[PDB]
Amino acid sequence: LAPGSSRVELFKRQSSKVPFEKDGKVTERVVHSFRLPALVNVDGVMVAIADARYETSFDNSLIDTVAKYSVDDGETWETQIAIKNSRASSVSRVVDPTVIVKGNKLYVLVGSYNSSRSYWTSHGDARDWDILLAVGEVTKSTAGGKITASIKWGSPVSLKEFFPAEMEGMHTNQFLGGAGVAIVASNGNLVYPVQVTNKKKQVFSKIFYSEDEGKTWKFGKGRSAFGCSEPVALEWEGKLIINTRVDYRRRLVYESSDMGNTWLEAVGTLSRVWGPSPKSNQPGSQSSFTAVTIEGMRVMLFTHPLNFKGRWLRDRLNLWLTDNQRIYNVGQVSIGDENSAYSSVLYKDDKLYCLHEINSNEVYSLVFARLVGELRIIKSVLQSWKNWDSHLSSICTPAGCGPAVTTVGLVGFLSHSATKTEWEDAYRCVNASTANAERVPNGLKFAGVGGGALWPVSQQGQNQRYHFANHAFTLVASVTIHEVPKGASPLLGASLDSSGGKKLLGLSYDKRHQWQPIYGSTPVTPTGSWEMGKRYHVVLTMANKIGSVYIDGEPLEGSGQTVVPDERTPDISHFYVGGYKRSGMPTDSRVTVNNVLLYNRQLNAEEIRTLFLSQDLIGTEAH
Repeated sequence: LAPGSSRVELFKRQSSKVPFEKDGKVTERVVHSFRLPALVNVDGVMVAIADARYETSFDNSLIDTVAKYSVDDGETWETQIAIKNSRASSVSRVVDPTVIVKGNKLYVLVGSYNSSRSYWTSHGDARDWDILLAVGEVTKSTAGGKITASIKWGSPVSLKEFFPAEMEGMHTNQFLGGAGVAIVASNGNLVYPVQVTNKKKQVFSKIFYSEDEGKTWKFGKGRSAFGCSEPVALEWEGKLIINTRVDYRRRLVYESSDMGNTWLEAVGTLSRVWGPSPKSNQPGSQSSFTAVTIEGMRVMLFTHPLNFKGRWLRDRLNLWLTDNQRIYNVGQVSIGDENSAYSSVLYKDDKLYCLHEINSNEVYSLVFARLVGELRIIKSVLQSWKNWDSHLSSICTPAGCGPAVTTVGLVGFLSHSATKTEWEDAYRCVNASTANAERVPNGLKFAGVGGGALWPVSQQGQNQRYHFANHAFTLVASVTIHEVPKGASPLLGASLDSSGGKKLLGLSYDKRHQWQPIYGSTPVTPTGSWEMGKRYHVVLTMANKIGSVYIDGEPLEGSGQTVVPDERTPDISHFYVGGYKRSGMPTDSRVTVNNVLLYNRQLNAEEIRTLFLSQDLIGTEAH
């Protein structure tokens, strides 16, 4: 896998022992399977928490929450049971442990079940359920000139009294934490994104929070859509971002500014980006999702398995990095085609770790991995993002200096760098494939039937980083036409289908030196005037279902038309640039395109004007 990276099997299936306490008697007991990793740092001490499934990996069986902890970066560990189940039957269990760290405290939330042999979402009642919180006090000692840590786990307290029988209509049944690692909000509040059931057995996600160090708890009034389980949240720019599991569908992502009273789906950034399997028709997964600062830049790390094998095997655990704008594939963290569903990612002392499941034949260990390679790659990307943003923002624009070029919401940028078959994204996330292209300064020159560049949108397949363009985007480019065309020919646009035939929004040019702006499926009215050899600034925007086409900073006459019927959400196949990149399409666009920019919002009038005025200053060629 990742060069320089290494792992150990820390929680070793059928091997590792835990202190199994029953009736006042403690015994070192071999554990069949460990799942549900949550990896954290408490004041310098690493803490690994998980399910110890004593006798089988079957979800409804004997389970205690285990913790291992280390003061030496995961080279040695102490082992305890952080929370024990009721001991009521052979299938008594505390489950889906969700962890928050505040100061020296470990807040661990778990469901508690006594005797049921069926999975919790299937319960018609709450007779077998409780919801418990345990607190672990971590203290460190230097006696003897060594660092020794210790964790005192308090007795669990039931938080059931805080569950209302009714929510916004519905009657509630049960709730659990979303597993893995939750957060302290900046305002000090403990926040657990939770999964809840109603008496219809629908499942949904909410915010469960405490303003008093967890002595009392409250629920936000809002909620994800039905079907969202195992929510994971982070705080970004004042808002909670709740990334959810949806079985057999794309991951839905929500933002909330008021502790869960309102939830808005994040359609312009991360919702619908991650598919649970190549066809997005398989069970989903728990995911690690954290906000961190690496080399001075606030970012987000997210893991999810690709699940090529399908059903619940969940092979090929993947790690992603995003600044809420660009989304990059760090790569496969797990090894080969091993099954590896649940993960927890920890960044501690400028070192990156991942605690994760490996599954062979329904027997589960957790490996503890040092992500040396991944971090290195993460730091490279971050540096390219920071550098191109800096480059753009430092340009003195034609007034001293006019307004700065905007990088807010800048997602991709195709400029100088290219190879024979791709035009490279300067932000290193998504490239455009090319045909009949000759490199030129800061761009490409295209010729012949089949020419162009294709920048994939739904074509990205499983993971669709540019899913926001279905809701809002600005695509920008400098174009130069070298030959009058035989008939209308394409320059730039967003295609609803694979050929480029059905267009959401686009710009063509025709034999009579007129432009042909395309608004959805509307009939086309040719307008304006163009000259060969002259370089033009083109801007296409779409927001709130309306598309506009600008040339040289001014809207084409007739722009600002509806491009999306109101019944549906677009499913853009790709953006086409400088032809269709389709042999099947008869057109021959002979043109040069430089400096293509893609934003996840509609730029405003000034921002558009600034870009037109700085055409010749944005190129990457020189830096």
